[PDB]
Amino acid sequence: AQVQLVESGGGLVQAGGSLRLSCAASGSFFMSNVMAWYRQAPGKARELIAAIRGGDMSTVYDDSVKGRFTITRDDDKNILYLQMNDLKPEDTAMYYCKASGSSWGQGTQVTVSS
Amino acid sequence: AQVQLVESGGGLVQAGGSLRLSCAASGSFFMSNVMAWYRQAPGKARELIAAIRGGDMSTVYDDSVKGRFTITRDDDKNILYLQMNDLKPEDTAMYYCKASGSSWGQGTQVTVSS
Repeated sequence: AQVQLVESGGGLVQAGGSLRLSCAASGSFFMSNVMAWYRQAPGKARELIAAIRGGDMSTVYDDSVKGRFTITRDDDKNILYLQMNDLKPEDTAMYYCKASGSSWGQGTQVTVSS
Repeated sequence: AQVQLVESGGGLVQAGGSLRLSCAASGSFFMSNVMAWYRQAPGKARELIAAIRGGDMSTVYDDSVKGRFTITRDDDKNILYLQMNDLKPEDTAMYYCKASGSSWGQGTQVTVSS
């Protein structure tokens, strides 16, 4: 859908650890009302966990990740980031990026061991 | 998940028309960082379209619905609403409500005819 998102990052980390996800866009997307990261656990619905609101640049985080995850965006490189800190086994899921009008990032796996 | 959401509303409407969706919670949820409505078209991923950010009460809308849809919340009744105006065939989808820490609303169908 117009702007394409190439997702990278993820892997396997111990609880308490950190991982960063990246989402490189094919063009500018700072004009999107919503620039977000979504989480989908195995038998669960996909759900938004972090977003930048296109315009005032304010952020929103779901209670489950607030204070541990941080969403940022670099308009020089046209990259949206998700810095995950203090990871927990419950954060194990496929992660997707999406912006208003853009296509979805391909899902990445994040696995958090005991 | 702690607070339960009972979804109601939807139906069939002509393009240009209006419908309201409601989501009655089992308890207070104004403390949720995210109070939102999500859209899932038949062969597509679920996606957030409108949210109230728990705290400052500011809103965010995906570009696809901004200026046509409005999200509101009544803390006396503990109901989250989505007022949909100027409906288009492309808005045809299953709609779900969700708040941080709450369970998902059961999906409702909204069908917009020619």
